[PDB]
Amino acid sequence: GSSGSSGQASGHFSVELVRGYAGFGLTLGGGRDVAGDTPLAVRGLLKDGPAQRCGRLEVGDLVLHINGESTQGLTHAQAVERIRAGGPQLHLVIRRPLSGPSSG
Repeated sequence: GSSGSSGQASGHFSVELVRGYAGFGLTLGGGRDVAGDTPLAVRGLLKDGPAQRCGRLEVGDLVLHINGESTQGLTHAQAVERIRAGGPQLHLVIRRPLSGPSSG
């Protein structure tokens, strides 16, 4: 197709990890479910896992896309799939929300 061109203040970042052992040890909470519509966001981090170690992913992070694919139509089960099928390398688009730092 075409290489394309990206911006600088993209805002969103990608996540690169290496299959540690039988998965990445990353869990997601919420997402688009028939019992409710919620924005996909990391839930639990497999202790001593590739996700927690990296520190790039934390509980609460919001997911906008995955493996360069639009999740606007991918459910909690559809998203995970793309991840596993992604291959030996994981790629997820996470964009931290806009919040203020706690002060005393």
